[PDB]
Amino acid sequence: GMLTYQVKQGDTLNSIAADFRISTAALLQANPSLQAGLTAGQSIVIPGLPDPYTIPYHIAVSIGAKTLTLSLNNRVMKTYPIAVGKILTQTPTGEFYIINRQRNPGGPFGAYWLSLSAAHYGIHGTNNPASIGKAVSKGCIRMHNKDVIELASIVPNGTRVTINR
Amino acid sequence: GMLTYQVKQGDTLNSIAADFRISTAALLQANPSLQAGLTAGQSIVIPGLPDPYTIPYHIAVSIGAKTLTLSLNNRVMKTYPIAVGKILTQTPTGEFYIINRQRNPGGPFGAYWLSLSAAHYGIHGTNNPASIGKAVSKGCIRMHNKDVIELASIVPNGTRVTINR
Repeated sequence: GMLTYQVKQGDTLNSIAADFRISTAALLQANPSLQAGLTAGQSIVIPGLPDPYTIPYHIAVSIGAKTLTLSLNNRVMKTYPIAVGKILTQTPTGEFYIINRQRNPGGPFGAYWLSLSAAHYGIHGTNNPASIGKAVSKGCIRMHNKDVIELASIVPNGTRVTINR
Repeated sequence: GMLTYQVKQGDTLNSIAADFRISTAALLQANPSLQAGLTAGQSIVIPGLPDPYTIPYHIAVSIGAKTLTLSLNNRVMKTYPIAVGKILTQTPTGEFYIINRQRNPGGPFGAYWLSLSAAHYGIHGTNNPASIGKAVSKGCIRMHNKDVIELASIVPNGTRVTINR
C-alpha cells in the first residue's frame, strides 16, 4: 500500500517534503496533482513508505504522563518513560509517523534516532539518563538507550505515532 | 559541478543520507552501485548540491570565541556573535557545508534554519537573543534573527563551514 497524507493549512510543497525527509521533486513525481498547487484537506501520497494502517504496531505518546505506549492491534505491549519538550519548546501534538532511522548517532542522541514526520523532530536515545521522565528537551522525545533500541527493533518505518497532551 | 564526499569507516547509507539531508533513494539514484556495497575511501556524489569548491564564500566558526566569520575570496567580510553548545552538548568540530535552509520556521529556531552536513545540526536564529555569545545551546549555532537573515541572503547552499575550537 501507500502512505496518504492530508494537506493542512499553512503546509507548502517544501515544508511537506521537509516533514517527510524527501525532495520536493520526488513528492511532485508521486503526485502529478501537486503541479496545480496545494489545498487544505487534499490527500497526497508520500513515496517510499508503506500504508501505516497496515502496520499492527501503534505508538501513543502522552506529554503529561511523560510516557510512550507501544501497542500491537490495540493491546498495549510496553510502556516506556520519556523526556519531552520544555515549556517554550514543546513536543508537537497530533498524528505522525516514523519515517526513517539511524543507528548509534551518538552524542546527545544516544543509541538510535527515529525520525518523525515533522521536520527537526524524532524519538531518540540520550547520554543524559537523568533527563528521562522530565520536560527538558527542545522538542524531541528522549528514551533510555536500551528502550529506543528495543523500540527500533520492533517498529518498522511507517509506524503511526499519536502524540497527545 | 557536483559535491563529492569521501566515504568514512562506519559510514552507512542511512547515516550519509541523514548528514546531507537527502533520502537514501536520492543518494542511490546519483550513485547506482552503493546498494551492493559502500566502500570506505571511495568517493560518491551528493545530489542537489553545487561543488563547494566553486563557492567564493566561506564560513569559519570559533567555538572558543563564540563567533561566526563570513569570508569572501579569503577576506573577512563580517563577524557575528553566536551561541554554541554546552560542555556536555558540544557544537561539533571539523569541516561541514550548508546543505539547505528554511525561512522563518519560528519558535526556538527564529527567523531561519540552515542545515549543516552533520545530522541534527544547523545554524539558526533564536527566540532567546540573550543566549547569543554564550555556550548554552544543545550543539546548534545560534545567531540573532537579524544576523542569520543577512547571512542566509548572502551564502548559497554548499558553502563550506569550518568549525574550530
